[PDB]
Amino acid sequence: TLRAAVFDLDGVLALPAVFGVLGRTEEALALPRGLLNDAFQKGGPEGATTRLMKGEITLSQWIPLMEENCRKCSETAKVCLPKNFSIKEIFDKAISARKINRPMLQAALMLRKKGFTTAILTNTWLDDRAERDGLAQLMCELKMHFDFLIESCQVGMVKPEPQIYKFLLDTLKASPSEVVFLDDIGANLKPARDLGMVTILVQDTDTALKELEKVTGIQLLNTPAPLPTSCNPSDMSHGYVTVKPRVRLHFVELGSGPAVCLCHGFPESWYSWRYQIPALAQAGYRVLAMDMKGYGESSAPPEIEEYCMEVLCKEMVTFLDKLGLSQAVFIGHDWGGMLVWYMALFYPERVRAVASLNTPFIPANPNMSPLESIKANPVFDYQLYFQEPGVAEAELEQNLSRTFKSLFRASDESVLSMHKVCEAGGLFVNSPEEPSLSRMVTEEEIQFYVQQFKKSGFRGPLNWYRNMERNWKWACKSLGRKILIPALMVTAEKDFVLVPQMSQHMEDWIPHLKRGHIEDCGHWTQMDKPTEVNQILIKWLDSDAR
Amino acid sequence: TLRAAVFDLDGVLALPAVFGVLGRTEEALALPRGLLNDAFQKGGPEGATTRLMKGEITLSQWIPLMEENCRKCSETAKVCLPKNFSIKEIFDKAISARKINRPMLQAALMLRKKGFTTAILTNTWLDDRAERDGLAQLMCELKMHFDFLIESCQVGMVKPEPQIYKFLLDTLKASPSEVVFLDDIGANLKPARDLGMVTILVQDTDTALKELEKVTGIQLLNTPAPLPTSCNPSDMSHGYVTVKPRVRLHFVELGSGPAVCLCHGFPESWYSWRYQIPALAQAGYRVLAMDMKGYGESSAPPEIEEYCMEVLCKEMVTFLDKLGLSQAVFIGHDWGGMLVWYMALFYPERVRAVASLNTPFIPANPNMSPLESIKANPVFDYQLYFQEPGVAEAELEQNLSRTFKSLFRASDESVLSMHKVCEAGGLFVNSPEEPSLSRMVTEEEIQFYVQQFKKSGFRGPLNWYRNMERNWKWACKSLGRKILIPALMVTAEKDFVLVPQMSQHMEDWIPHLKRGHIEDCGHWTQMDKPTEVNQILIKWLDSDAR
Ligand SMILES: O=C1Cc2cc(C3CCCCC3)ccc2N1
Ligand SMILES: O=C1Cc2cc(C3CCCCC3)ccc2N1
Repeated sequence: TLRAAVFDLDGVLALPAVFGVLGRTEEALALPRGLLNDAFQKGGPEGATTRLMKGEITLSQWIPLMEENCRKCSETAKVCLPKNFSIKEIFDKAISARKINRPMLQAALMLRKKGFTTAILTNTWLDDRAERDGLAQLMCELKMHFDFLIESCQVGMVKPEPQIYKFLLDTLKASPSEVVFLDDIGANLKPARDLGMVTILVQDTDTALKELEKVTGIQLLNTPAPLPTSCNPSDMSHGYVTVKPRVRLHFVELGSGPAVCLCHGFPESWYSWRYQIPALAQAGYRVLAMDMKGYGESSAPPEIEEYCMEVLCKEMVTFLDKLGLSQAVFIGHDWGGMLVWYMALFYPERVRAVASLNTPFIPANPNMSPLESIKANPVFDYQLYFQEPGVAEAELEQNLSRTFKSLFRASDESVLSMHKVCEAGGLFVNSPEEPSLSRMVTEEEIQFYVQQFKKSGFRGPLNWYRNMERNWKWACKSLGRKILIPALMVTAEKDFVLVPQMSQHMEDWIPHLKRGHIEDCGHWTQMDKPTEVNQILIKWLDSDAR
Repeated sequence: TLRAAVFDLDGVLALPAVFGVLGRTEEALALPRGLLNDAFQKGGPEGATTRLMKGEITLSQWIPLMEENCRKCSETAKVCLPKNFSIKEIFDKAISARKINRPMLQAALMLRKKGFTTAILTNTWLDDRAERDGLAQLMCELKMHFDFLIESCQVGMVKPEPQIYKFLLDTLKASPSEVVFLDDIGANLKPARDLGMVTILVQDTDTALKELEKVTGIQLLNTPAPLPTSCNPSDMSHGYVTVKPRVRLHFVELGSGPAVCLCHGFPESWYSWRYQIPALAQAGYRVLAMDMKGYGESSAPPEIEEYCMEVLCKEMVTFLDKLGLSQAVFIGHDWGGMLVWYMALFYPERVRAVASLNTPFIPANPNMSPLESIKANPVFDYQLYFQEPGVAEAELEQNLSRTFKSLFRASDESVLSMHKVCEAGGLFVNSPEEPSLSRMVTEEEIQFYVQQFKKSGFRGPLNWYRNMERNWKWACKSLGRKILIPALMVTAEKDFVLVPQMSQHMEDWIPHLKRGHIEDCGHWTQMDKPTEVNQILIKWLDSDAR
C-alpha cells in the first residue's frame, strides 16, 4: 500500500520543461535535429552537465562549457551557429517561461491532505545568474507544499544513478513498494521501477493523474475547486512591537514588497486572515497580519479609553514608526474596517491605500448622539448588550468552544437571533450547548481561537464598542474632509448587520472609491469566501497600491 | 534654567523653507511681488490655509481653494497667471526639495543627550497627495530623535494662536522659562516670548545655533563628528521564526526595501549591528539583524554538530522560506562572515549579494587537515584553546562583565595576549579583574551583552569553532565553484588575526569582487568605525544590491 508520492520538477511540477526548449531552439533556428540536446548531454557522466547537476560547478561556470560543446557538435555535423547565438539568452527565456503545473501541484496537495508523505526529487543546478530570483521564487512557492525537496546539486548525486534512489527511500523512511514516482524521463523512472516503486511516465498531465488516481485510489482529477493555502501558526514569523510602556502589538509576517497591514474585527485574530496571508505574499506583498489591541499575543489593558479609535490609530502609527515603515496599505474587516477608514482620514501620509471588507465608511452625524443612531436600527441591538461592563464578558467567556462555534457560521447555518439580544438576555440564549461545526471551520481552527482567547478574554475586545461617544467626538473633526487616497470597499451580500446598502453613499466622501462585491457571503468574509476575497484584493493591490 | 528645546519644522529642522518657494515662483514667473504669498494667506484665520493647518481639510482639497485665491489676487493686481500655472506642481517640487537641516538636527540631538526634553512644534497639513510618502519618510526620520511631535492639523490649533503654546507647555510639563523656542517666523515667536520662553529667530542656522549655545551653555557648533544613530533594544520590532522543532531564530527588524540580513560573529549579538540598523533602514533597506544560533533570544542546543556550517546555512535558508523571502543580501562579520561566503557558494539563488567585514574567503585545502592549518599560524591559537568542551566556557562565563570589557576593545586598548593562550592557561590570565571601559562602549552596552549571555552562556557560541573537520569536508565539495554573484570584502587595518593580507587571493575565486578598507580599525569593526562601515555598505548596496 502506497504512503509516499515523489515528483520530478521539470516536465512534472513545472511546465514547459526547460529540456523541451533545446528542441524548439533547433527548430526556430533551423539547426540539425538534436544538435543542442547532443551538446547538452556531451560527455555523459563525465561531462559539464553532470558536474553542474552534481553541484561541482555553478550555472554561470557551465554556460561557457555548453557554448564550447555546441561548437564541437556543430563542427562534426558540418553546420554553423548564427552570429548572435547565446546559451545564456536561450536558458534565461526557458527558465523564465517555466511556470508551476497547477493541476500536478493540486494532486500532490490532495495526496498530502490524505496522509501521504510527499517529495520533490530533481536534477538541478546552483543558479548564480543575475536573474536567479525568478527560479528562487518558483522553488519557494513549490517546496512549502512538500515534506522534502531533494536537489541533485545539493546531494552531489544525480538521476539516474542508483544512489539518489536509495537516498530518497531513506529520506522518506519508506520501502520502495510504498512509493509512487512521477518523472517525464523514462531513463530516470527505470531505477525506481527496478527497486519496486510504482512509476508514472509523465507526458500529458491528465493521463499521469488518471494513472496516479488509479494506483492511489484517491480522486485527484475532476475534484472540487480547492481552498487557498492556509497558515500553520507555528510555521510563521511572529513579530512584537512595544508601542507604549504597557502596550505591545503582535503580528504575523510573510513576503517581500509593499507592506500590507491586515486588521481583523470582533472577536477575531491575525488567524482570521489565514487564507489571505500566503496569497498576498505570493502576489508580491509584505503581509503584516495583526493581533489588534486586546487580542491574542497583543496587550489587553482593562481601561475602556485604551480602545477608542484615536488611541488605536495613534498606536498603529507608532507601530509603523517602530518598524521603520513610512507607509502601509491598510486592509480591515468589521472593527478593523472602521479603524482603516479612520487611519485614511487622520493619517493619509501613512496610508498607501485603504481597503475594507463589509464595514462601510459612514460619517458621524453631528446632530445625533451615536447611541441614538445605534438604537434606531434593530440589527445593531447586540452593540447595546455590549455596553455594560461584565455582562457580555460573562456570556462570551463561559464556554469558549461554544462561543466560536456559535459565532463563526455561514449565512444559512446561523444559530443566533440578534433581534433584541438584551430582552432575550444574551446572544446564545436560543443557541445549542454543543453547536455543530460550521462548514467554514475545522475543529482545530476553533481550538486556535479558544487558546488565543484564554489569555485575555473578552474585556479588551468588548471595549472597542464602549467608546461610541469618544469616537463620535473625534470623527466630527473630520467632517470637512474627503478620502482621496486609493480606496476599496468590499460588500458581502448576506451580511445582515453590515448590509451592502449601508455603503451606498460612500462616493460622496470617497469620490474615486473602487468596489468589490461578494455573492452568498456572510459576516465572516475572509473564511466564508477566501478565493474571491483574495482575487478582489490582489487585483486592487496590483492596480492601485503597486 | 532651560530643560526643554522646541523647534519648528519649515525653515528650522527642514530646508529650504516651503514658504520661500512662493517668493521664488513669483520671481521665476515675473509675477507681482508677494502675489502667491498673498493668495496663500488669504482670509487669515478664516481662510483655506488656516482650515488646512487646523486639519479641517486635506492638502488635495486645499489645492483648488489656493488656485482660486491666486485668481482673485491676480484680478485685483491687474495681472495674468500663465496658461500652465499649477499649484500642485509648485508644492510637489517645494516639498520634494526640502531636506533635513542636519546641523539643526545635531544640535537637537546634543541637547537631548545632555538631558533636555525636545519637541517639534509645526503648522502642517494632512497630506493625501499621490507623492505624500516623500514627506512621510522625512517626518519618520526626524520624529524618532525627539520626545514630542506636535502638529497643528492633529491638534486642531495653529501658530500663532495662544492655545497651541499652552498645549506645548502642558506636553513638556515645563514652565515657559524652562523652554527655548526656535522659529523662522517672528509672528510665531511672539506668543512664546510673551509667556516668558527664550526665543530664537532662525534666519541662517549658524547664528541661531550660536544664540542656542549661548543660552543653553552647551557646545553645539564646531563639536566633533557624531556617532551614527544607535538602537534602543526595547524600541525595536523583535521577530521569531521556528526553523526546526527545537530551533527558533530571533531577529530585530527595521525598514522597507530589499531584505538585508546581518550576521554577527563570536561572541556577539544582533546588537553588534546597532550603528548599522538605523543607517541601512534610512538608506532604503529592510534590515534583519540576527541573533545567530546559540545567541541571545535564539535557541542554543548543546550538541556540537548543531553548529557546523552546513546545518547553520540550511537553517538560514529555512529562515528565508518561513518569512516568504526568495532572497536577502547577506552581510556577515567574523563567524557570520564565514557563514555568508558559504551561503553564496551553496545557495546563490537565495543570496542577492554577499558582504563580509574582516572575514576573508579562503577555500579549504584538500591536502591539509583544517587543524594542521590553524596550528601553523600563532594568531589562531585561541581557536585550539576553544576545542576542548568546557574549558573556554568556564573562563568566559566566570564573570560576564569582565569577559566583554576585556574583549570589546580598540586596537590600542588591547588587554589580551593571544599568543599561546593554551600555555598561558586562558584568554584573561594577564587581563585585569576590573577592566577599564573601552572608548568604543558604554557601561550600558556592556550590560546588554551581559544580560544576553546569561540565558545560554558560551557553549552554543563556542561550538561554532568545534566543527573544523565537518566544515572542511563540506567546503571541499565547493572546490570547483566560483562566487559570481555581487560580493564585497571589507578589510580592517588593525585586525591582528583576520589580517587584510589574508584576503589577497580572493579574486581567484570571486573575480568581480568589490572592496572596502578601514584604516585604524580593529576586530570589532561595526562599533570601532561605525560611520565608515555604514558609508562602505550603503555605497555598495546602492550600486550592487539595488
Ligand atoms: O449576518 C451577520 C451575522 C453577524 C454577526 C455579528 C456578530 C459578531 C460577534 C458578536 C455578535 C455580533 C455581526 C454582524 C453580523 N452579520
Ligand atoms: O586584533 C584582533 C583582536 C581579536 C580578538 C579576537 C577574539 C574574539 C573573541 C575570543 C578571543 C579571540 C579575534 C580576532 C581578533 N583580532
